[PDB]
Amino acid sequence: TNIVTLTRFVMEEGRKARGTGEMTQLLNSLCTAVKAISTAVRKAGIAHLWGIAGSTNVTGDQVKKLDVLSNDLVINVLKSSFATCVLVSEEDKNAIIVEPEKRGKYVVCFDPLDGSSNIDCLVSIGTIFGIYRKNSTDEPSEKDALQPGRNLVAAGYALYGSATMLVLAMVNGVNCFMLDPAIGEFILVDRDVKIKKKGSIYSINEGYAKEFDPAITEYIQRKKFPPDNSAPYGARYVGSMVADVHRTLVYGGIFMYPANKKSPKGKLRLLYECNPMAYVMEKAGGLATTGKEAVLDIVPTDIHQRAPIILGSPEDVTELLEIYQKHA
Amino acid sequence: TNIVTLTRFVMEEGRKARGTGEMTQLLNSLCTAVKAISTAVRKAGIAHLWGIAGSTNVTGDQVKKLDVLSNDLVINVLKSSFATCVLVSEEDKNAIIVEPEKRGKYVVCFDPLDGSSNIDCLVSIGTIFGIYRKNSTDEPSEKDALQPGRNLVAAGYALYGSATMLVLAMVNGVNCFMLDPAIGEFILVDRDVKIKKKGSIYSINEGYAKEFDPAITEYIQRKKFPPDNSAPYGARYVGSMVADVHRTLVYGGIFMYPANKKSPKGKLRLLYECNPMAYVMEKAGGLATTGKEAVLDIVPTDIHQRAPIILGSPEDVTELLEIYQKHA
Amino acid sequence: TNIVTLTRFVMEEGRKARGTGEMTQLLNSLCTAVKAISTAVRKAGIAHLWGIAGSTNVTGDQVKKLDVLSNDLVINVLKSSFATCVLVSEEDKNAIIVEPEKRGKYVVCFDPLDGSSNIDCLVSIGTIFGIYRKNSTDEPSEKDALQPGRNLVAAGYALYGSATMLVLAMVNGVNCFMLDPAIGEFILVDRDVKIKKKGSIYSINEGYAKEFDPAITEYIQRKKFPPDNSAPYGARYVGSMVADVHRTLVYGGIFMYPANKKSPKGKLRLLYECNPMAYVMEKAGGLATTGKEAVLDIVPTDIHQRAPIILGSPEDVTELLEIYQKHA
Amino acid sequence: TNIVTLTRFVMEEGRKARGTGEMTQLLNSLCTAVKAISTAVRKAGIAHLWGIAGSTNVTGDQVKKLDVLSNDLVINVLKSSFATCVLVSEEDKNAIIVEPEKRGKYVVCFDPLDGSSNIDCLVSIGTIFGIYRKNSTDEPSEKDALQPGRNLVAAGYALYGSATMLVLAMVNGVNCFMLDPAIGEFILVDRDVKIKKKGSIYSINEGYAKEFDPAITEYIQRKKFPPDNSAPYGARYVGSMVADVHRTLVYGGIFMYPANKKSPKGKLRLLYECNPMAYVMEKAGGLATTGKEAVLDIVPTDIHQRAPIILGSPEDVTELLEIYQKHA
Ligand SMILES: O=P(O)(O)OC[C@H]1O[C@](O)(CO)[C@@H](O)[C@@H]1O
Ligand SMILES: O=P(O)(O)OC[C@H]1O[C@](O)(CO)[C@@H](O)[C@@H]1O
Ligand SMILES: O=P(O)(O)OC[C@H]1O[C@](O)(CO)[C@@H](O)[C@@H]1O
Ligand SMILES: O=P(O)(O)OC[C@H]1O[C@](O)(CO)[C@@H](O)[C@@H]1O
Ligand SMILES: [Zn+2]
Ligand SMILES: [Zn+2]
Ligand SMILES: [Zn+2]
Ligand SMILES: [Zn+2]
Ligand SMILES: [Zn+2]
Ligand SMILES: [Zn+2]
Ligand SMILES: [Zn+2]
Ligand SMILES: [Zn+2]
Ligand SMILES: [Zn+2]
Ligand SMILES: [Zn+2]
Ligand SMILES: [Zn+2]
Ligand SMILES: [Zn+2]
Repeated sequence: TNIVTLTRFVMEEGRKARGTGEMTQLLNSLCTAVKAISTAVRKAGIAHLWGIAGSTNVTGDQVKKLDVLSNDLVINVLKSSFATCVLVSEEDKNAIIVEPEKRGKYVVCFDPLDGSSNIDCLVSIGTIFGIYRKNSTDEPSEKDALQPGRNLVAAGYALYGSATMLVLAMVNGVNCFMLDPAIGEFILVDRDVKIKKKGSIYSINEGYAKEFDPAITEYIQRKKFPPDNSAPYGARYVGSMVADVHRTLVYGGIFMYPANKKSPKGKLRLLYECNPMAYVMEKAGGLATTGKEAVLDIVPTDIHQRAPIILGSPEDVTELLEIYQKHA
Repeated sequence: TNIVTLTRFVMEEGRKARGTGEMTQLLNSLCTAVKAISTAVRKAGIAHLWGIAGSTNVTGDQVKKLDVLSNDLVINVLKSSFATCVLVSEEDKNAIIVEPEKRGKYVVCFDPLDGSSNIDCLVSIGTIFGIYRKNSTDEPSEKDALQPGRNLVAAGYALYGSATMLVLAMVNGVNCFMLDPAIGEFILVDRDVKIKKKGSIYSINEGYAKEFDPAITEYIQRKKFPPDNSAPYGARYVGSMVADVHRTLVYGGIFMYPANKKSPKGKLRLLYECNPMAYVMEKAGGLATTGKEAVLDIVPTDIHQRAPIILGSPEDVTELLEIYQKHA
Repeated sequence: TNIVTLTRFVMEEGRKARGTGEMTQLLNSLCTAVKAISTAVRKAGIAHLWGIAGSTNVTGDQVKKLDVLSNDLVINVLKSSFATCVLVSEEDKNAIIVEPEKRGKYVVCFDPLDGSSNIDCLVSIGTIFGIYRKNSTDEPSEKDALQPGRNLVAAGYALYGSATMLVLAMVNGVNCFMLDPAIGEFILVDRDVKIKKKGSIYSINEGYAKEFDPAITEYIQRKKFPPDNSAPYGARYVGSMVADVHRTLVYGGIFMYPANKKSPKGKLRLLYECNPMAYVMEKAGGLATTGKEAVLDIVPTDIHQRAPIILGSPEDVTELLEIYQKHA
Repeated sequence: TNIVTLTRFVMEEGRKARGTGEMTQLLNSLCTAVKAISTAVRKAGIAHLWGIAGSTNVTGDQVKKLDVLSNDLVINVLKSSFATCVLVSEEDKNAIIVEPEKRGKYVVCFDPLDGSSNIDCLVSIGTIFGIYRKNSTDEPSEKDALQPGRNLVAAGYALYGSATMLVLAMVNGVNCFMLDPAIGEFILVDRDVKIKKKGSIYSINEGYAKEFDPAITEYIQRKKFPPDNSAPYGARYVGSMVADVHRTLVYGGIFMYPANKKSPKGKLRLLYECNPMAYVMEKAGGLATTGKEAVLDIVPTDIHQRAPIILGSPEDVTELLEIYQKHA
């Protein structure tokens, strides 16, 4: 009878600061979009939402039907929030500038639907976002989305798994909210989340062993064959960045999508995939790197820019960095 | 307005045979239990269902809270179906014999909740079952559950992923039904499913490389480094047998949980995990083996017996068998 | 964890009899249709289901959109149940004969949607049904629907109120099941319901005072001005037969829709409105009359036949009959 | 994909004014409470929420279980909205003053659960509220709730009928939003509602005929026996102020709960029942009177004060006033 919704939670924090409150609006409208996607996904096969949309995004991805629905849902809700000015979506060629009448001081980068390969086999998928505060007075433009992750004021992701979860990270920390299907409210379930210092799980697509670099290769062998005769790490790779990362967060361990010989900048997109997760990861006492630099310190040059990403437990991520260092 | 529920579907088939119909009852009651688990899982964090139950099953697993709830749900519904006589659950030491008043001619083996390691990180989990028809007139006993998988008249699994799915395989084939949250009915979504002849995905926990046997080791290297200069298979390992298998079914490919140097009989349990999946896999044109024999031809000696299991696309599974043959 | 669904309940009873079980199928399929209507009604305004269908039924009613959807839903589910042979709907001119391949021994009369006037103002509405067992071997025809209510083997109604309820009456009694929105199962909530001997509520449309007959007129005055200086009955008239009747059942009292000077046979339809309610009412220790004969003893001559109906608490209904007797 | 939620709608209006926005917060938090009540009511029988709470409110009502749950839900959500300072509930003896830390400029009067007599028979029930803006700087107190209805800045009610509806009236008009069970969002369904000039339905409890006054008595006879030989009005009385009023709004007509010889001030409570409805009614082109004065012009003297109330279509309400005038 005393529901601790994400809305009550956020205001509860932003109360002290006493801002315009358009963030609470922003997140509220984001939650609405997140609930409709969750509901659409929960019945995609029956609703006939499986298949392709018949188009290709800048990243060359084959646009799916749930990419469109989720992209629209999110774009519309953000525009109607009267809290955003510039929007960047993986599904949109250029930055979406918000019409003057509904402009807000926030710039949001988002991956409408993450885990494309797992939509048809009911494997966990989600929505990733990053929120920057327009750091200028110039007329709103794509340039406002080209900020380093360190500039995020908030970020997180919606996880449509066996249960729908909204993980939200801000300046002071990370919190997980679970969508109560009954009343459609994200209830707090994990307060001030902290990833452990060291895990026992490594996740990466090992189908790319031939293209892996010396560092990645050694770290993996090290995971399978520990030098100190300790138990080898277990392995897990769902295939949806959102699902594996989230598991990293609550179970500890490491997630990797490094670059190979075919891709200098890895595969995941910096703006809407890496930075959000890097932000979340850091606000939970974790680390997120490319192998040679902190993902959040990268200054973008392209809204659809890619970047290698190694994240998770401090000690695990450091061990890999130490190896990249030895190989450099 | 002309809903094609699993119930209408099953009767639609069993109509010709004209049996007692206790199977339709069996599946109906199984669907009820499957909906409550799905609903409980959808709110496990908010409902406080996360954690351990404080006990250990015969397999040595650390019993979780959702194991108990789901175990009870399924046990009660099966007893009330007036269609079962002997029940085997991974969570029960011995076979549950159904009281005379509610006895039926069916023997059901089930894994109340599969994917234990993925419950707390919202990763796909499910329920696996196998249904045998009591092949005798002797007084019902555990012996009735010790039949080879080839004797299954039906089997399948409930998949609590981003959407709840019920995959059902019977003598004539496999069909997927999706749970419409609106009216709580499993609607047909994939009719007469057939796994493809060859996939491009291999799933197995590679954290056990040191314990892998020569055959497994070679197959994997072969997947990463193709001898014919073809593209390497992608990798995926969710961590819940139900999720990976189901993906194998609709995407094609191969799933493996072989034996190592520590486990002669692998890890998955024959009665409620392997046979069901082996049945499903075969009814879809696929294969399921231990590395040296068809999983369905194994005659059990213990209701909690383990067995190695390699399943999926015909050509992929054969290639591995050919290797096991070369190494023998 | 030990859900007492209507399905478990019905089998629980019909177990003793040991019939073909097509009744449990019948009710199961009826429950599916009842859940979709409930779900459609719950979002009729948002779904755009409000309005007219553009047609007139035999009774001259202006067919609504939810009449069609609900009519189809029910007709299809009954046909797919393999348990019915002749179907009578208020929305269908003639009796629907079930194609041989899906025929069953049951004849079902139903009011797809009751309370037409209350659909647009969100007032309680529902579905009424009566089930007769084909009492012959002749080729199925409309004649099989022209039986007296005393021949009902089961009957009841779905009530889409602030909660969706399914009231089911059979030879041994009445029971109320409530639709759990979570898992879409009608759970038992009121076992073996018995209406009280005398209520303190009278329900009837008093807008027809000018057309009321001497008996109705006197009974009403008597309700407002008690001869024994006792408290006057309270008044309640929702406007949907299903809602008022159901309230009569659990609160006691009396419901009336007598004939006037304009209608010799009242307004409600005998086959799908009066008999079901009369059956329910009697199985709960109540009474249902026309003012001069028991509604259940009327032998129909037309499937869309009307009949006056006074029902509810024994003593209240008797008092009115005594008045009709004095006026005759 | 472009959902028109109540939240988007309200901001859409309040945008021009450019206020603190605590109203949008107020309504948001009110919507959360409204969804949980709706969900609790939808399963009250199964949840065991039927019965009494074991207590009596100031009005002498026998407190029900859903009164408590709904009262708490609403009280907590309003306190957590950081938008209210003084709260008045029918279930609370005195005005609830909001602790300084969470104070807002709004005073809210509410009927946590309206239609007490119809909870157990699944008849439509709801939640009524009125929102006043603290018109002073004095320290918050009960005096702030003793304002005339004309001072309302907003008001409305939640209707838990066959569908859950939220009717919201503000300075510029009335709008109906329907709760989409799928995503838990109140979607706009009836924009700028206007009650018709004259209806053909009268609603009142005629069980109180003996206690009715000369005016009420004549109006009713006039409704049953039209002086101009026109068709008599139909009659409808659900028994829950919220349900009948709402029907008046969309169907036109008249609703009455006048005073009798036993009650000089009728029965409904001025603060949380009459004023809200009177406000709604007026903002829709309708009228709301006591029989001798506009309900909204009454200056309260007691937060649990009662007042007679006649509302609905202009011409119908005027006709009754003309009669009260002739009898005075
Ligand atoms: O199949 P691959 O190359 O391992 O890519 C998997 C990655 O693809 C993504 O869908 C990004 O496109 C991520 O969600 C996931 O981590
Ligand atoms: O962590 P591991 O050893 O790879 O085990 C994973 C397997 O465990 C199980 O939960 C069985 O206990 C399966 O669902 C899953 O495939
Ligand atoms: O408006 P009237 O004449 O009172 O009719 C009300 C009756 O109409 C019905 O809708 C039947 O058509 C019943 O549900 C209800 O009892
Ligand atoms: O039974 P009565 O005296 O007609 O009272 C009905 C009224 O009671 C209320 O519940 C108020 O207590 C209203 O919702 C309804 O209009
Ligand atoms: Zn993509
Ligand atoms: Zn995407
Ligand atoms: Zn992505
Ligand atoms: Zn286990
Ligand atoms: Zn298990
Ligand atoms: Zn398992
Ligand atoms: Zn009709
Ligand atoms: Zn009808
Ligand atoms: Zn009807
Ligand atoms: Zn009360
Ligand atoms: Zn109340
Ligand atoms: Zn009230």
